[PDB]
Amino acid sequence: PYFHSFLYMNGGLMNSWKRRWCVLKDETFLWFRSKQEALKQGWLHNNGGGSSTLSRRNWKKRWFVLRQSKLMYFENDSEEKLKGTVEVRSAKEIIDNTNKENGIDIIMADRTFHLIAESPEDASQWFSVLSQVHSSTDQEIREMHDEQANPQNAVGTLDVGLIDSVCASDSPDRPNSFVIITANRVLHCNADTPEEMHHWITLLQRSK
Repeated sequence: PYFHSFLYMNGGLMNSWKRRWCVLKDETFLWFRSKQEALKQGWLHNNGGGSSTLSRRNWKKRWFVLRQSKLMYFENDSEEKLKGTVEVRSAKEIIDNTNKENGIDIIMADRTFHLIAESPEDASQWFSVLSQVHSSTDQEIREMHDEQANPQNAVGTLDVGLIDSVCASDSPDRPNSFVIITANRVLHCNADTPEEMHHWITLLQRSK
């Protein structure tokens, strides 16, 4: 990426500030609820625990993070509440079902974990990384690259080309706060340090 860091953003319709992990790359500014540091991360509908009794209607959407041989998932993309953990290399096999349901199966001991995505490409990516870690030594795993930040996981995105103005918000309570202004949108940001801010000001003024 060009640059990345955490940033505190907005006050939408209730003056609510949230810590967001932000990244600029290929002229797109994007912000997440947490740092994207994993081989793959994303939302997937799944039968919790690998229950064969659960009905597909009751399959909850969770936030999956695959880090080494451990495919874990959370309640939110904030990764605040760990909901479960599957050790991929202990699976019997992984099955590519992207053509029937945009899904992947992880066949475990007595049960199978169904992972359903919303697109064939997303299902293909998951199957690919899962299939690879499953048949890979510790060394060959520690050698694997973290996926690049996915635009589909971002809370919101912004083409720098649409930026009309990037200015420092001279606010008393937020000395490192700055405003990003577009034709149909305005968003406030805050940095931990003044240099982090000035750096963002510099980087974001490059297009339009």
